[PDB]
Amino acid sequence: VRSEKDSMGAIDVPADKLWGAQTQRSLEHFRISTEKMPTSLIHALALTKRAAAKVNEDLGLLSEEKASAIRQAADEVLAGQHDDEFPLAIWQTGSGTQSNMNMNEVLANRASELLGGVRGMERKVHPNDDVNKSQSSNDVFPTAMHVAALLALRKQLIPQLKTLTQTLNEKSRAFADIVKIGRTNLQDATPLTLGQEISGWVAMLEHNLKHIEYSLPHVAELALGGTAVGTGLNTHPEYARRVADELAVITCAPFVTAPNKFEALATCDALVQAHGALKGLAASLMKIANDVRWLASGPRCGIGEISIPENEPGSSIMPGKVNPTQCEALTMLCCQVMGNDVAINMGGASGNFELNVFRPMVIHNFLQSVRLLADGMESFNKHCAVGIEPNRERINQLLNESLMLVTALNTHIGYDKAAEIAKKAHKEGLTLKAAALALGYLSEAEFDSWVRPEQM
Amino acid sequence: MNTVRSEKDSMGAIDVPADKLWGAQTQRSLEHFRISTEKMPTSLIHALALTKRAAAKVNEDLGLLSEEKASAIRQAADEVLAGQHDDEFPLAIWQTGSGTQSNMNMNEVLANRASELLGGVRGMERKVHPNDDVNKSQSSNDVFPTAMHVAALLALRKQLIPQLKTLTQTLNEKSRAFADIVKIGRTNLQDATPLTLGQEISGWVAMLEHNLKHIEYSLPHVAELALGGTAVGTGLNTHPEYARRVADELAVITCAPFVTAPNKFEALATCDALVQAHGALKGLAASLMKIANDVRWLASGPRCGIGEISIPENEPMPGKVNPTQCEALTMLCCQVMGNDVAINMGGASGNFELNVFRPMVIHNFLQSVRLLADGMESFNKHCAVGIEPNRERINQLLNESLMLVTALNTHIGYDKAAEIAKKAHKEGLTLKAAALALGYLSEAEFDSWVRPEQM
Amino acid sequence: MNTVRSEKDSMGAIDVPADKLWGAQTQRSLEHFRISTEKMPTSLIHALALTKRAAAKVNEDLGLLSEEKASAIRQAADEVLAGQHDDEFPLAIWQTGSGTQSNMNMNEVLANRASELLGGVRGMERKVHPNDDVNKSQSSNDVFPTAMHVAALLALRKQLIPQLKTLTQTLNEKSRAFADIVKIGRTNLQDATPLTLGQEISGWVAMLEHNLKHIEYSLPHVAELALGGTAVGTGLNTHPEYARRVADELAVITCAPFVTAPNKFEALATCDALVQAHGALKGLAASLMKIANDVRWLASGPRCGIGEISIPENEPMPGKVNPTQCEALTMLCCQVMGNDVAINMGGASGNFELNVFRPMVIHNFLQSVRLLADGMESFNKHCAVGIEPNRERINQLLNESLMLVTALNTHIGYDKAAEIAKKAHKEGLTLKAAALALGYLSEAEFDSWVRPEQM
Amino acid sequence: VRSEKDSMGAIDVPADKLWGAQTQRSLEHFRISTEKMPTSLIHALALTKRAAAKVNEDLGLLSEEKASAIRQAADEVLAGQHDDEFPLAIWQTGSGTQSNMNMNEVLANRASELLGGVRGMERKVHPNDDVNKSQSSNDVFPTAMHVAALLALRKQLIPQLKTLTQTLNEKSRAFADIVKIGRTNLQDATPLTLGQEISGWVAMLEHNLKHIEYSLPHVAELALGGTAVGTGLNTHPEYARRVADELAVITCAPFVTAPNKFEALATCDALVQAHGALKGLAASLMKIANDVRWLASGPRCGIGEISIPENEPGSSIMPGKVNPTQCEALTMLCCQVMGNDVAINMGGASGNFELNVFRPMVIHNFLQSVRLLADGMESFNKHCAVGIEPNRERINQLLNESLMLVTALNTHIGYDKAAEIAKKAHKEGLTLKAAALALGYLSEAEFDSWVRPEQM
Repeated sequence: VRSEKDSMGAIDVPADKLWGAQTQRSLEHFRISTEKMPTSLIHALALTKRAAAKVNEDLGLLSEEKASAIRQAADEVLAGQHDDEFPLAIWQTGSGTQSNMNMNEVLANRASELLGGVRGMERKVHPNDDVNKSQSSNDVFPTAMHVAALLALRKQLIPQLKTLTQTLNEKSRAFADIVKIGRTNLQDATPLTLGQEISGWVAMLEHNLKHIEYSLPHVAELALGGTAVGTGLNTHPEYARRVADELAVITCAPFVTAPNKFEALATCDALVQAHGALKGLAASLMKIANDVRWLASGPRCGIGEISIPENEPGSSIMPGKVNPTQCEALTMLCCQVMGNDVAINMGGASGNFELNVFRPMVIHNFLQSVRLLADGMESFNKHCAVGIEPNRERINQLLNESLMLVTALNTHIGYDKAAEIAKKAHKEGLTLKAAALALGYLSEAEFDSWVRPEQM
Repeated sequence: MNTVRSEKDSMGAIDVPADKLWGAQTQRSLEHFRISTEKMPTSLIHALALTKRAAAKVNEDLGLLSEEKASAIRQAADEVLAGQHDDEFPLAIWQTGSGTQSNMNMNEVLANRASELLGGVRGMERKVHPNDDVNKSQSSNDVFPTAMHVAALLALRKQLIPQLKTLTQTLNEKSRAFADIVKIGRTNLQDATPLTLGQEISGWVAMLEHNLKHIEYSLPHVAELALGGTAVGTGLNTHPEYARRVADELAVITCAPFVTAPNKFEALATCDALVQAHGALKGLAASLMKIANDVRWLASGPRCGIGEISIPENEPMPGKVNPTQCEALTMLCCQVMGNDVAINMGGASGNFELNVFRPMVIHNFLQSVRLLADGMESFNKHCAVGIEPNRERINQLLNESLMLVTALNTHIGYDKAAEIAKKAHKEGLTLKAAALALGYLSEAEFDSWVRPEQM
Repeated sequence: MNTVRSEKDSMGAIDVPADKLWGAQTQRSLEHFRISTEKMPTSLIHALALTKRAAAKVNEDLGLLSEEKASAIRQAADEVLAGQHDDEFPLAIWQTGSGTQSNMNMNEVLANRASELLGGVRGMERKVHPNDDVNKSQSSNDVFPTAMHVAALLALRKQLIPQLKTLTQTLNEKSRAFADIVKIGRTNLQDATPLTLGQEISGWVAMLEHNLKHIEYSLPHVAELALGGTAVGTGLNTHPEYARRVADELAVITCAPFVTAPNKFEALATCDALVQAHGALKGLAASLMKIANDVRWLASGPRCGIGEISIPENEPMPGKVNPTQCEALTMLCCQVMGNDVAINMGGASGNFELNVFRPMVIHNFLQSVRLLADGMESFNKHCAVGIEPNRERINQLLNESLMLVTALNTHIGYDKAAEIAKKAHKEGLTLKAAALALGYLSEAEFDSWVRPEQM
Repeated sequence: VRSEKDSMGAIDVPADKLWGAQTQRSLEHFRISTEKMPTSLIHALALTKRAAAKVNEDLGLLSEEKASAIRQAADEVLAGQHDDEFPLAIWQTGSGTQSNMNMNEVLANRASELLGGVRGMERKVHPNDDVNKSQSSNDVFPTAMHVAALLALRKQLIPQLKTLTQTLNEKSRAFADIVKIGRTNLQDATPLTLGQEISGWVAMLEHNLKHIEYSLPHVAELALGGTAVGTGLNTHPEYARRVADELAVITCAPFVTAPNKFEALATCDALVQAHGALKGLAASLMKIANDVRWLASGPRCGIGEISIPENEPGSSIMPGKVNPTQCEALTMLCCQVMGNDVAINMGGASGNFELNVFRPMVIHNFLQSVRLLADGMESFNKHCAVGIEPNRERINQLLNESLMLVTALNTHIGYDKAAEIAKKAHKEGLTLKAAALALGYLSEAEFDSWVRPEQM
């Protein structure tokens, strides 16, 4: 072990670790559950420190040697070299201070080594004085939250959403000619094509993309520069804009400094709103997944209008039972996003005065929902959606088995007469044609020429 | 009526419509909280009247109120209970969080009415006083919470439970009636091993029986009353026997096991009893959601769905029977789920000596009880009692499935059985047709060996 | 009225009170769905009337309905809009999930009323027919969803937004007015570095401005109407120009930018536009919750709380001013949160061509709009406009804190400043008293160096 | 790598791993997020397999050599020797089949080695035929869910709840004599003792324990024996009761076989109900945590009636700022439990016919809530509750600064006169005594003898 210290005294930290006294102290005070900061957030925090170092250097507040060393240490984190250096639980200080310090200590200790120094109290780079220069945990954590959120939405969620939409759009086009029985209130209704039904799914996904895009501008606003309470006390006048620009450059995302730092520090409003669009997407996906598994139900005693790829092995003596597992995984994660929204809403509604201190929990839920939806759509697309195929025989069997087509006969025979054969078919368990012919109201030839499902 | 009456309070005089029994404070509240359309539920109004009726009786017993004043207030409360003054409580749910305004609403109405009952008049020259007489030995802080529990316990005991038991009985009868009807099972929405319709329905019965016990376990906490704790729970300004006597009186007149809360601080500072009780209700909502969904899917058709059962057609596409009772029931189950979140939020928000999210909490709670009780009652009489099996459809499905292959194992071995199954599946044949095509058995043998009743 | 009228439908004859305008189907529904007390909101009833009014005009334009029949139906709808028939829609929210029963309720009322308007009579010998005339070119499946969006968009545009903008303006005025008042900051509920009251309030303003934009972004999806998609979205049984013309007509008469939905399948199969729009509302509820809480805590007292501001006392312990407007507002914010869950559940539950959780979804949505609009209106006029700072209290707090020590750093160095702070904290002294005790500076110097205005 | 296979063919699995073909297949098909099965569930599943092996042996369905080998492999899992052998995500098959197979493969491969055999297709113990004998994924997963839930509630949650209650009960007793100002609607109200206020917290915790205990009997019912659809097809008549008894013996918990297996398989009702009591506890804890942090707010511009231990270091120049971090961690996890309840409710309401397939998600949320509440109460107790101390001076200052005590004077002077001095004190900013004396209504001696706060 090694001995690191702070204003409360010294504490032993494992020698093979880059964190310091404050991280070790929190590690012993917040032993709650198993949830830790996700990688995306660790990376966003590293990026925030990297940008702060550059700007501080530009303003002459930090020496080139230290500034470059810090950025290099930050790049190592981004490169996956220090994943084991962030052991803190989500259930910590509500402001995220301890994760801010965790990063400050890891970066300082490593930066020291990079400068021919050593980790520990003999270090050349200081966590608070150097790595956290011109910052406050108060404005740093919210900044990291927005960076991680916007990048996750732009880099993961949106591309996956686009891909699944394209796949489903191809399917609607491919099945544009297949007429099937409609179902309203779960009952047989008027026909529509399989392609039309799928176009509904496509339109839902397209609308969702638009909604998600509308939430991005607010998430792009950064708190950095607000300092402790939003006033900006102890910062160079250009710091907030400069750091926002630097972040935009290195991430290639349109980040801007929050026009009102009081709103930025005192609330998690951008995320409460952005998540609203995410629970909206969860509801749409749930409906799509449900339609797929119900339409694929069977093989003999369900609907069975479509078939989906069998991805897991099944019993030799049970050929036919294909459980819609991708659909099951998708509906389960959709329920999760709904629950996650409630946790975020409660935390978001609970800020007091100058600062909202429910942040770690809010970001934990938000990033998980993005993760679930992005990976969920990817998995559903590759292992299910791309392989949806119609069971043409079943579809036609059902179509010709229903009484819904009697409508076409009305245009060629009085309402009551057409309804009459429908009553007999229904009562006798006969098909529309069998009933029609047996009732002697028409012949096979004229019936078949009158009942054209493809003409709606 | 356009004519007004000038009533007044600590803040001054204000006009009240002459034909109304409320006073100055109710008028002020009415004018300051014009938010939405939700008002106190009738059940809560009655619970408040009962609370005032009990407080009066005890105040009389303790020599705190005159016999005449006490009997007049008691009589006025009975009129409220008889439904003679439903038009006298115009306050919105979105008022003061302690429910103080509704407490005063009852105080003013009962005071003005009791005055007339004593040969007096309503208004500032009334013989009975809202605060001094009707609210004697009480506080809005401890009155509203008490009214909340009185309404909640009575609604659960008199409405919800009986309806739950009735539905359970109906389903139990159906379970026994269809005990011999074998149908195809469905897991993951896929065809599965057989079970009888009676066994499937018995699961619904067991769900409801389990729910009943959970609801019963929540009742004792709701039976605890805050009355007597006054402003902050210390019971400052009350007779030492008051809290106990008023609880006894309420118990006597309601025939419900009401008891004074052992810790008045917990009683005034939280809505914990209701947060927990509602947890049992959202559990019932989840169970009902599943039962209702099973029913509508099982009855889907008439030709392109499952169609194993038929349900009563209540409203006027020959066989298109929309499962409307199931639709009303599933919709209200979602409502109960949302109501739970609103209740949890309000329950988690108490500060120091008092939880001030009470009108909202009771609004949601009583709504969930109404929805579940009436929903079960409607679903039972308009759907459950008339559920009938479509035996022909059930048998058609059973015989067309590949799931009965299992019965052949002991007769021809697993390998041949699996071969028959694979062939039927690949060629779109029934098990019998595939079996006969292969020549592994005769039709007579298939008929004798494949007995779905021995699943 | 005890006297009945015999009305009939496909299912037969049923008695309807003679003094009512509804018909057989509304009576059946009324008797089958006696669940709770929630009925269709007035705003939804009016939206339905508007929808029927537009459908009639277009049917006339397309030569589908006679000029006389069309004008009579149009006139009947206007009466509904004028509030002349609020007693004619008794159906509960807990009915058929497609809203079919409320569609028929409007059809029957408009048919019976239009008949009288044509010199005819109500009942089975009416001149205007519910289905053939009033529901011409329509389906319950596409009518209810349309009425939902008409009500939702109008409520958001005419009620919610204006009230939001007004509150924002009031707070902005307060922000500018108190721009020079320095107060102690509070992070984690602990004393923190100073900021002005004006800056703190500007955060509330920015929150409301941001909320307005989010709400605006949700409007175009709500503006899409399902009318014309008929039973399953294919538009079977309608004129090819119908969907477009009816949307135009509604747009003309409402002055709202209504458009026909580009994909009718998405329109009939989901409530996605409302699930998303409500997401913006629950966001506003979270912001309002924080603003309301800040106000009540800042005004807590009068002696043992924060007491930095004073709020208007609206109802009648000398300085005990309960923050009732804040209490009503925080309670309704919890309601909006719960409503969101109910909406999400119903929205996620569509099956195939139709979402049948509609009455429940619109019930919750319109309630959240009413609550937020009226809540902001009430909070603004009865609280926000009269917020005043307690300058003496604010200054007392500032001077008693240890947070101003920072201003001494540039004059005496960090080490001495920290020493003064530690001493004051350990001994329960003010910074000045500790500074003077140590002799690090004179009172004149402290007074000149510690300028809170330069924070 | 090694080559394992199933009915879909062969697939390579890392040689140094004990899982098989089906686990490897799922690993590639369900790459969703980062959530995996928690240790408590893995252990419960191992325990379920251990019990099944014993009973199967007792009924002669399995040979002693294989049965003992399986139990030994199971014990190794319980001992923490194979944590890295369960890589499957929560977002998998809704029935939990893939986790059931993961355990079957790990146990079979290891059991083979224990019998002088080898892992892989050459194994002496077979995953399906031996380890899963007399079972079905359908009834095995629900059983594992209940075992993990009941044990977590009994072994972790309840003891922590009891401990925190005892600590707070000691505090109420200790501060039974300290009179303070009450607060209703956040406004100054009539006095009560600090001990009384704390007794309220104690009573809340005691009521919650009762509620949690009421939910245990239903959770104790096990699905094992129901088989695929609840009928029990393919099992010895005594199997269900025997396995339930065995489980009771090895865990020392009162497990019983579910009286109705259809209810047990088709729903997650016991957990929906049990979680109801947990969200109830979250609401109570939230209120307690909030009271503590508000009462400790300050040090100069808040309430400051109590002080709590400072666990993290602070600025040298800012002595006094003690952020209530344990309270912040506790309120954050409470919001989480509320959100978790919604996800569970949606999954619980979504069963279809014979089986509810939202199980992995339900158990994931349930176990997390237990974890959060148990660890949260432990942390709050040790690092905050045990160290709550009153700031007697502040408490008295506030008490004597309020106008609420004017009530005592009423009993010694007319309502209006007492109210009169209250008006002056309030208007002039004077204390009750200063106003009373200046108004000449009484003397210091008689005032002090009349205004006795300790007499309520």
